[PDB]
Amino acid sequence: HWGYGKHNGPEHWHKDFPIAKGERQSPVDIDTHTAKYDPSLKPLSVSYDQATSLRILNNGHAFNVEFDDSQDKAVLKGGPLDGTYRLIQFHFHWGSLDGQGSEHTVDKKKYAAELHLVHWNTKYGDFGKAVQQPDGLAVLGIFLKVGSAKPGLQKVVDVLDSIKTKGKSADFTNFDPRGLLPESLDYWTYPGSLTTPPLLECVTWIVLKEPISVSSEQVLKFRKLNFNGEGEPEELMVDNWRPAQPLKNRQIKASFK
Ligand SMILES: NS(=O)(=O)c1ccc(CCCCO)cc1
Ligand SMILES: OC[C@H]1O[C@@H](O)[C@H](O)[C@@H](O)[C@@H]1O
Ligand SMILES: OC[C@H]1O[C@@H](O)[C@H](O)[C@@H](O)[C@@H]1O
Ligand SMILES: OC[C@H]1O[C@H](O)[C@H](O)[C@@H](O)[C@@H]1O
Ligand SMILES: [Zn+2]
Repeated sequence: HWGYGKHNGPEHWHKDFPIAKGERQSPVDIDTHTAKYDPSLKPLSVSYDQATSLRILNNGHAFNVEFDDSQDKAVLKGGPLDGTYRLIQFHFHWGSLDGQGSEHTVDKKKYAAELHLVHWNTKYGDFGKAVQQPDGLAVLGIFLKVGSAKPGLQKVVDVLDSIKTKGKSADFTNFDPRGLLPESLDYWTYPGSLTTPPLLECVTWIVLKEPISVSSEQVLKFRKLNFNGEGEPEELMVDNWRPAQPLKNRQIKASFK
């Protein structure tokens, strides 16, 4: 199956997922000079006060922190969005070294990692129906650079030893995702896709301009995870990012003048 290596990575995905060559694929390079301020964007509302985290899982590609999405606890509204989008999970993409790891790029700059907070449009009732709609999902993307430690990330870092291999999970209750945000909510937005198979073109992307800073020690612990399962040859979980894809007939809009 699909992955990130030479023999199953992004250059091979199109053979089983032909939408990989589609008209609204993600990620993209964000040309900051071309992006245009959009006065029609409404204020963005990140409402995570009542979030209920449940579990953290190594799925063989990344790790996901999963949330209770049975009711409108943690939601994203406003900005480019029509209606309410419910948080279901977050995960990261990262590199083998600090000079790469992000999926989106900014004037071709690659960051050390990228956080994706994944939300589904409640008008469609469940995540599975939402991924059959052009406006089914909203992903909030946040860049990570290496500098000072991020206190709100440390609980994640310290549980990774217990989910080293594919298929392992651990309880992860009472985690507050607000500790992963930067100060500013200035953002760029465009219509795109999932960045992993099945590559479905259902996503409104909201990419924050301000990175968060994490320490070298924090990202080094991400790089100790394994793509493989227990009892199998060790393959370090690094470079789990898709490169930028063609922009085609799209425009990136900015929330800020
Ligand atoms: N890297 S991403 O934020 O675009 C992302 C989010 C969510 C999925 C899961 C799709 C499951 C389809 O049934 C896959 C990728
Ligand atoms: O425990 C993590 C978070 O859980 C949420 O349900 C609470 O409302 C927050 O105050 C708390 O920080
Ligand atoms: O026709 C003019 C319009 O062109 C579009 O491509 C831009 O998104 C708008 O901001 C502009 O007003
Ligand atoms: O909040 C996420 C997790 O952080 C720490 O690991 C706590 O020890 C644990 O109880 C909690 O579930
Ligand atoms: Zn992602």
